[PDB]
Amino acid sequence: ATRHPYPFDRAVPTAIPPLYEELRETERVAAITMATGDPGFLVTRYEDVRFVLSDPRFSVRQDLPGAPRLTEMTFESVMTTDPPVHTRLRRLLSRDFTARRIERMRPRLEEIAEGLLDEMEKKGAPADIVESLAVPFPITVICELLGVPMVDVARFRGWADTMVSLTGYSMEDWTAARDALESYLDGLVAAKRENPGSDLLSALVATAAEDNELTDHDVRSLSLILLLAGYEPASNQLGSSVLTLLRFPDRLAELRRDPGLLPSAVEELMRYAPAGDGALFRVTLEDVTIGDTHIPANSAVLASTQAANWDPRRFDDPTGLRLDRPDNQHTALGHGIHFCLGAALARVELQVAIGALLRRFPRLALATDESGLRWSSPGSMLSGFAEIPVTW
Ligand code: HEM
Repeated sequence: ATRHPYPFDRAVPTAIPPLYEELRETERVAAITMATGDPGFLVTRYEDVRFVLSDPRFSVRQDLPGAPRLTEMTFESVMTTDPPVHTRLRRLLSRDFTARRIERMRPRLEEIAEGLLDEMEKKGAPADIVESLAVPFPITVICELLGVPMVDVARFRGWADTMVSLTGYSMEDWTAARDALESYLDGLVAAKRENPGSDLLSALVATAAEDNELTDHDVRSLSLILLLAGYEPASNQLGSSVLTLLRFPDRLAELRRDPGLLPSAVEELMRYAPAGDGALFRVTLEDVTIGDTHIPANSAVLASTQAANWDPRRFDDPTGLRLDRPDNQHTALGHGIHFCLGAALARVELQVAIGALLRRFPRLALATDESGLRWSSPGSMLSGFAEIPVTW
């Protein structure tokens, strides 16, 4: 079997990279060469993707000695570790992120989304869904939640867009963004201790004051990951989901005439449209066998949620769009102990923004032809479209 260059490319910007599907149909565990040159393995089938993401012999750590590297661009993510430390940090954050807790945020989220739609109507059609909605909505939600002041949202956006671009920026430019953001965050931690607010970063800081094993540096790392993860995938997801509905107008119509379909339609939209083309990264802590493939300890094993969510072994007519698809346990939010901390938040965000968008614009339509669309970051873990021009 050949060794394939990773990451993979899209042919047509609206469909996931075809090599994912080719491998999924032909090779249970594929051989790859990552962007650093190091060799890795790749699973694409639904059951294998779940397995790799959940099994305790697979580490999320990217700092294991002698282990192959996905990238050379790294940042310290205290939460991106294995247990028992991971479990402690999870226990630290997870109460604030249940469905019940997030549900309290729904009315505020409605206000934010309604305002952004108001702005859209004020500049008139056509509008770019990305800049008008997909970016400001989750970036505002996550900044308010964590306690970042509105006046620093633009700078944060710059740093964040830089850090999640695993390609297209040099070491120096990338590292500058990383250091700028961390430094900003140490400053914010400071300010939050100095003058507490009703936000989450305050509570974290207060907690750290009383716990000498929970450093300000830890809180900084947590806030960093919460900002990146809280803004980027959601931003990509909201736009691609909107685009997807516009590409399936009968489904769009169905959804506008029955808002009860909104929660399940959001799950399907995450299954159909990935927030990026990067496969999730693991490293083996011991020897593991998957089928005929014997994977030695300290090997890189990548798991494609994109391929898995289109796996016809698990989903009927996977290239189709079913708003109330039964048994829709897609992998877009991960699986196991690292399952997305912001699952409920992402769900509510998507439901609110899409529902509002649809209420406002009963004749919403793509202002362009699909052939005009472009895929923004082919070499990065996360990616959306350059623009999504709409009219109403
Ligand atoms: C407000 C929105 C979000 C927040 C606050 C958030 C936060 C986080 C955090 C902190 C983690 C690390 C969890 C851990 O290691 O224990 C995580 C994991 C993850 N998130 Fe989210 N996230 C958000 C939205 C999204 C969206 C929209 C997607 C995809 C469409 C997504 C996909 C994932 C996946 C796949 C993982 C697992 C990573 C892995 O298994 O290696 N997240 N999220």
